[PDB]
This record gives sequence, C-alpha cells and structure tokens, in this order.
Amino acid sequence: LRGLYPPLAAYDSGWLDTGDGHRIYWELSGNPNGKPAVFIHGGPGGGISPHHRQLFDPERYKVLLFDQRGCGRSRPHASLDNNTTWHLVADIERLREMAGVEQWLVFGGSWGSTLALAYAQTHPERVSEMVLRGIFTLRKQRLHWYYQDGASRFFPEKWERVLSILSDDERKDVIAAYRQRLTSADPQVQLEAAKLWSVWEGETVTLLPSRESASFGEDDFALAFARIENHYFTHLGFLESDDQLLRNVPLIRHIPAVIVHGRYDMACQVQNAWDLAKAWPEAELHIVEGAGHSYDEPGILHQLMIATDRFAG
Ligand SMILES: CNCC(=O)c1nnc(C(C)(C)C)o1
Repeated sequence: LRGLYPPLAAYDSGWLDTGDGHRIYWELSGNPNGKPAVFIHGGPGGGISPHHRQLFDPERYKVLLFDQRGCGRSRPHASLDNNTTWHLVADIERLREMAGVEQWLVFGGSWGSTLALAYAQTHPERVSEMVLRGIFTLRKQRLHWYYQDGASRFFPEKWERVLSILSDDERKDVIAAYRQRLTSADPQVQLEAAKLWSVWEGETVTLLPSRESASFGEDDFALAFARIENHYFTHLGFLESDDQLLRNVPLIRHIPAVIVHGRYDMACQVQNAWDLAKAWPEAELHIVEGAGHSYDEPGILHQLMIATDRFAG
C-alpha cells in the first residue's frame, strides 16, 4: 500500500490580504518549476497541516496550500464576517494569480471536494484535473444525515453527548440549536458547544477509533471549526439550489477526475460519490472497501497517492 512522501518544509509562505478584513495564510511546497496544484482542506474551518504537503511528489508538483478564511493561521481567527463559499472561491483565484499559475490540479476532500466543485464550476478554465475524496455536495439530505438523524444511529452513545446540552425542543433542529450557542455573547457558552460539536466529528471520521480524535477538542481549533462549519451549514453552503453542485456538473465533465470514497464513510455517504459519478461518466470512481471518511485511511490514502502520481507521470 502506497503511503505519504517523506516530510518536507514549505519553500515559501506568507499572508495575503483580501481587502475586506482577511489576511489568509498560504504556503508553496514541492518544486517551484513542477506541475501546479492547489490543496483545499476540509471542514469548513479545518485548516491545513504539514502532512498535506506529503500528498504530492516533491519533485513533480508545485503545491499551493492555504488556510481558508477564519481558520488555521488565517486572521481574524474564528471570524464569520465575509466568510462564504463565494468569497473562498474568490480567494482561490487571488492565490492563483499571485503564485503566477495559469492552470492547476485541484485536490480536495470532504468540504474540500465541495469547494473544489464550486470553484471548478465557476472557473472551469483554470482546472487541469481533479482528485476528489469523500464527496460532500451540501444537499439538505447530506446535512440531515450527519447532524439530525442518520449517523446518530451508528454512534448512539456519542450522539447522546451532542444532545446533552439541548432541551427537548432544541433537539428537533440540532444545527439551529448549536447556531445560537456558537453565536452567544458568552465565550464560555460558545466553547462548550464548540467542543461537543467538534469531537462528534472527530470520533466518526475513521473506521476504527483513534486517540487522534482528542485533538478536535483543543479550544482554539474547536472554536473556529464549529463556528465556521455551523455557519456554512446554517446557510446551506450559500448555494442557489439544494443540488446546485450536481446540477452544474455539465460545466466540468470535460475535466479529468478521480473520485475516492470510503464505503463506510460516516460523515459523507457513498451515495454522494455515486450520484456524482452517475452525472459524471468520464470520472474514475473508487469505492474503497473497509474504509471510513478520513484521507489517511490506509485504503483511501493508497488511491490518492496513486491518483496524484498518475496525473504527474
Ligand atoms: C461535515 N464536515 C466534514 C468535512 O468537511 C471534513 N472534516 N474533516 C475533513 C478532512 C477529512 C478533509 C480532514 O473533512
């Protein structure tokens, strides 16, 4: 099974001012002359990690990675002002011009696949190929499954904790209920809800439980992760339609793509990958048996490495 390339430092980085109150962190890694690529992290509000650099051949790829508005090293931290899908799409173009790339490969998993599609459908001309994982299209059915009733039936003992702070009436709409707490004037109230919401996801993203899931509880990370995720979901990803992303696939069918999705991905159901593949015949679909949601699930990682090497030779 293929694994990550060895660790390496970014050869350059900085902060880009959006002009509307955001200074977003970015970093360039790999080969300054290599094939251009951009990494879209998940969440939203997930942030990048040094390991994401190791997802591409160090000598064949010029990888630009960045923290989306409000998370990671991007300032202001946990900010919900001017934080929408369309601003992020704008930011990607901005970052593209700066790095001086004419066209690049878009790599994105989970929310990253969502923003990748929105971006690709908005600027088809700028995408050479796409490597998508754990498809998430933001349909209400997708949000209901993960935050109202669905995954809850596979992890009832964990879902009981998420509901613990809610009154019986609030339980009918968990997203809305958490939205109030996450936007409370009391930071202690915000953090309590933020931790619960983040750990729920941290513990259901892998096939088997891992200690790693506890890092989703760190105050600063949890706070921005929850606020931003909940923000985007509260507004249905800022899409015109429930199925806008599937409805506009015609605009990118001509683009080479690979779709990797764990059979037992509990955050995003395989159904999403199947629906996408049905509308996108050209795309190469890979349903990884025995795998969960996370990019580092042995079987999912294997297909991603093979996918990136393939597009680079
Ligand atoms: C509903 N939130 C799922 C999501 O977009 C997400 N959370 N973590 C990830 C990565 C696997 C990309 C780290 O994606």
